[PDB]
Amino acid sequence: EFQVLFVLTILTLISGTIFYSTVEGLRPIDALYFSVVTLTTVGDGNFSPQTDFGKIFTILYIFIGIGLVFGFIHKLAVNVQLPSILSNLVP
Amino acid sequence: EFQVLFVLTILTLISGTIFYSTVEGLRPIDALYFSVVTLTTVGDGNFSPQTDFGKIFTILYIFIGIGLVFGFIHKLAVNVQLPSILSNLVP
Amino acid sequence: EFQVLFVLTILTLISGTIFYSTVEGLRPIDALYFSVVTLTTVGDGNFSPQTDFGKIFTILYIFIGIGLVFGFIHKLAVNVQLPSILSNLVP
Amino acid sequence: EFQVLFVLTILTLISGTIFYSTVEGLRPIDALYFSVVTLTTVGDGNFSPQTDFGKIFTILYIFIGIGLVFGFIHKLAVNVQLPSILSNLVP
Ligand SMILES: [Cs+]
Ligand code: NA
Ligand code: NA
Repeated sequence: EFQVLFVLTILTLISGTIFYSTVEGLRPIDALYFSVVTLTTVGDGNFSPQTDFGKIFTILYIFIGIGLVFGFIHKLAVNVQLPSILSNLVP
Repeated sequence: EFQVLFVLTILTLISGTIFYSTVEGLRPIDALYFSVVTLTTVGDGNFSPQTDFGKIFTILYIFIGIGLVFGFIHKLAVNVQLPSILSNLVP
Repeated sequence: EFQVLFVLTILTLISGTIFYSTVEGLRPIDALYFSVVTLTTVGDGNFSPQTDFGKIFTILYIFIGIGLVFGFIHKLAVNVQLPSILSNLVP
Repeated sequence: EFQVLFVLTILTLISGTIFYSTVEGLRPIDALYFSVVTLTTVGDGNFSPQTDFGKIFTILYIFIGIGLVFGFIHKLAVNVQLPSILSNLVP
């Protein structure tokens, strides 16, 4: 579960990284950064896609990727750190 | 369900597209982009409504549209891609 | 319920409107706009508090107001438009 | 519970404050502000990490911290202000 969501999240971010570095000309790390802050809804106050292709892709990317990214964040917190921390809480 | 949420989301985005292209003077694609990033809470780091009418509309738009947009994203992920991916997971 | 959340949301936004117009010097409508996009997490790509008092207030404001604002958005969609739309869906 | 989430949220914000003031050179209050708006997804329309180290840290920081911060906001609203307000509601 967490493993599949992990993999699925990675592929989604790879796709965004490739798209923005190619169509929007960002350095790969910047493309990955943009993909991450966009899908987590944090957003970026400096960059917004400048091409129409980039704007359309971003719209579709958000709708398809937000669900997956938060499910991963959900399981990551509830199934990977909840107990880990909740562990020591046990005297 | 997913079909109705799909339609309802489309109409909401059409309304935003028309509003921002008219009152804020954005190109239609930019108006649609702004509507999408606003309702998904991603936001835009470049554009903010410049007119008071645009600011008031945006406030109301957010309150009325956030719920619908996320419900759609919710069902879209839980009822359209959960199984699709979860399908192959079956050996 | 929806009425109390409505009132509670209004008071929270009034407080933000007064704070930002006074300490950050925004026009009241801009102060209200900032308060709304901050508590809904949409954010603004143009304005960020410039004073330390404004930064500290914003931090506390977010933590205390996000919960209330989304609960309101939650009930507003689930208890005010779900049926309204779901109504006609009935042949 | 609320006490542990409170503590856990504080440590996460302290880590971000130290990181951004050091690597990105922000004043401590600005580093704390950035950490808060990033983890709550509000975002900042002015600042984005300028170094690759800052971009990578921010990506990891978001994934690990969003879950905790919202759980805290969740319990804070549902277990600390729900009754407090809901209290007087009792005639
Ligand atoms: Cs945002
Ligand atoms: Na958000
Ligand atoms: Na934002």
